[PDB]
Amino acid sequence: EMTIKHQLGEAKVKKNPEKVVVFDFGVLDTLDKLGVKVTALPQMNVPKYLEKYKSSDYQNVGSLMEPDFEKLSEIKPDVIFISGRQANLYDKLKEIGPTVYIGIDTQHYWDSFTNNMKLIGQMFGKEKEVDEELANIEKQIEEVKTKAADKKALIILTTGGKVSAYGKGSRFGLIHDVLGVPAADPNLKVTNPHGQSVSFEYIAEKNPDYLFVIDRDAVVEGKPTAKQTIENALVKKTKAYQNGHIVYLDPNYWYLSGGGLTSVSEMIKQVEEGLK
Repeated sequence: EMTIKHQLGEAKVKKNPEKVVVFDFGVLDTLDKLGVKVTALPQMNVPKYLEKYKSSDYQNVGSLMEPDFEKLSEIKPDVIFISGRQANLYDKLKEIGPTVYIGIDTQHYWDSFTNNMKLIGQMFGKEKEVDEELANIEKQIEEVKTKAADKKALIILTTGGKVSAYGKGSRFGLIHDVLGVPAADPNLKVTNPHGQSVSFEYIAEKNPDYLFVIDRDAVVEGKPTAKQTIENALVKKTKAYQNGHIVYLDPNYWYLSGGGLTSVSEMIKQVEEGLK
C-alpha cells in the first residue's frame, strides 16, 4: 500500500492497481506511454492523440466535468486520478475509491510535473523508465530555451471570435517559465484557468514577436475559429502576423490535456516548431 499526499489531501493506494480510472488526460497519456492497463475514462471528449481510449475497450465514466458516479460504483476503482476540472468534486469521488489529485502547480511547473510523474512511476513499478523519460523531455527544454531567447511572445486562447491572455505562472506559463520565451507583457499575472479576458487592441499594443494561439472551439465544438479570429485588422498588422509567427498550438494537448510524459513532450515540440 502507498500513502499519497497531494494538493487536496491524502490517499491510500495498492501498488500495481488493476482497476485504474483516469480523469486527467496528461495522466492517461503517461499510462499509455508506460503501457499501464487503463479501465475507464470520460469519453465524451477525448484528445485526438488519445483516441485509442475512445474505444469500447474502455469503460465510459462520463465527461471531464460530470463523472458517471453509478458506473464508477460498478467498477469499484483501485485508483481514480483527477486534476483541476474535478477538484470541486474531490469529496464525492473519494467516497467511491482512492482518489489522487494530480494537477500541475503552474508556479512550479517543472517540479510539480516531475513529482507527479515520479508518483506514477512508483505506483506502477516504472520508476527508472519515468526518470529516463523526464530526462529526455529536459533535453527538449534546454534546446528550446536557446531558440526562445529574445523573442517576445504572447499566449492567447480563442473562443467565439474573442480572446483571453496568459503569461508567467499561468495555466500556459511553461512557455515563459520552462521554455524561457520572454513575455511581451511581464506584468500580466494570470491565475484564471480560462485566461485574462483581453481585447485585440491589447494584443496589437503589445505587438509580440510571436503569438501562441490555442483554439478552444476546435475541440469543444468541432468548429475551428482561431484563424478567422486572428485574421482581423488589429492582429494582421502585428509583427507576429507579418513575420509568419502566429503559432497555432494543438488544443487537443493544450486545452484538453497537459502534464503528461507525451503531452509535455509534444507541447514543447509544437512551441519549438513555432519558434523555428
